[PDB]
Amino acid sequence: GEERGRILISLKYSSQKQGLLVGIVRCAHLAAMDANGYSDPYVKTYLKPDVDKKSKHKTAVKKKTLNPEFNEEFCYEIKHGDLAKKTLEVTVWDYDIGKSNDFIGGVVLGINAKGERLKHWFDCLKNKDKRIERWHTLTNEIPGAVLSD
Ligand SMILES: [Ca+2]
Ligand SMILES: [Ca+2]
Repeated sequence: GEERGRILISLKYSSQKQGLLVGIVRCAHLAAMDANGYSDPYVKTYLKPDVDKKSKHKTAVKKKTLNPEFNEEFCYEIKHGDLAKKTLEVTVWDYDIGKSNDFIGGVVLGINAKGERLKHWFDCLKNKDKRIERWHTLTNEIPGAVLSD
């Protein structure tokens, strides 16, 4: 997979809420998918398998930037023992008018991942009520997204 920028993600499993808090903090040096040399980025998240197709979250769109700051956090209600059953799919897109939005890149976290994609997830799961915030380099190859380039 080729690099498409970096994303800073925060994860915290809250015992009180019985929920995974997912923070989309900011991105750095995203791929430019517009004719002006920039992108209009937003980030989507899913928690999969998504029983009932309700896990979609999307950040606001930031205009004309390759270094967006989102500082948004969402929550997935889930018992701690089910966390290891799931993958967190985080994808970055470029909002366009007049055509479908361009895919920028993504990252998938889960116990079946590798390297820091695995370690970030594992660190969250093994440290309840501790926020773990880590950068990941985006890939251009996300299953179910677009063809690799
Ligand atoms: Ca575009
Ligand atoms: Ca655009």
